[PDB]
Amino acid sequence: EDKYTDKYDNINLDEILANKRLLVAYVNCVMERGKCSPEGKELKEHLQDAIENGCKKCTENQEKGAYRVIEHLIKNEIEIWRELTAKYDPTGNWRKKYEDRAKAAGIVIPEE
Repeated sequence: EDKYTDKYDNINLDEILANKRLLVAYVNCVMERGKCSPEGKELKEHLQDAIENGCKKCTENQEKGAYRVIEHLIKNEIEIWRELTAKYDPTGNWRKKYEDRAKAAGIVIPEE
C-alpha cells in the first residue's frame, strides 16, 4: 500500500523507459487492445492516481520522473500523445506542458 519502495515514488519506471519493448508494450496497453490494459493497469492505475489530476498533493519528484519520461517517450516515438487520446485525454492540463515541448523540438504525434 503506497509504501516507499526503491527511491521516491516510481513503479519500476526504469523497465518502462529501458526500451521501446516495454515503453511500447505499456503504450499499447493504454489502448486496451487485449492482455495489455489489465497488465499495465497497475501502472496506469497508480499513474492516473498520482501523475496528472490524481495526487496534486503528492511530493513533486513524480512530476519530474514523469516529464523526463514524457520527453524520452516523446522522442522515442511520440506515442505518448497517442496514449493521451486513449487515456488522460479529459485532463488536458498537465500534458499540455508535456506537449508544448514537442512544439519547440518538433517531435509531434505521427498523424499521417
